[PDB]
Amino acid sequence: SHMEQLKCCSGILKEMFAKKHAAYAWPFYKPVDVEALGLHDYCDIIKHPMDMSTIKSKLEAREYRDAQEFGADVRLMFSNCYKYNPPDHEVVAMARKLQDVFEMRFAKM
Ligand SMILES: Cc1[nH]c(-c2cc(NS(C)(=O)=O)ccc2Oc2ccccc2)c2c1C(=O)CCC2
Repeated sequence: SHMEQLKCCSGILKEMFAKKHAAYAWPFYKPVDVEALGLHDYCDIIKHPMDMSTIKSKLEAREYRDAQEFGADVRLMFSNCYKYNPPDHEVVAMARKLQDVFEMRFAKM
């Protein structure tokens, strides 16, 4: 059942948004604000920006064919972060902590 699969995907995303993970998850809640952050090269380096709010909208709208399409967007959000930033960046360590939460829940769904 794909209704079942996406209920699980919604629960995973809702947990990623929960207070327990907020110390490291907050930079991923919304699209990267390139203008406010002065990252004028970001839209040239990152061809497909992704964030948790965009993913939530797609889940609500039922735009993912399966859990695999949901997973690929979550992993695109993390890969954009690892691609754009130096490996020692504070945001990369935050992306890794959030990805630890996602990979465990997603594998056990
Ligand atoms: C280069 C970069 N900076 C930000 C960032 C986004 C916001 N708020 S926002 C969502 O844009 O509304 C605020 C501050 C930010 O910088 C940080 C965040 C934490 C630690 C150090 C710098 C992100 C980012 C990414 O690569 C992806 C994830 C978010």
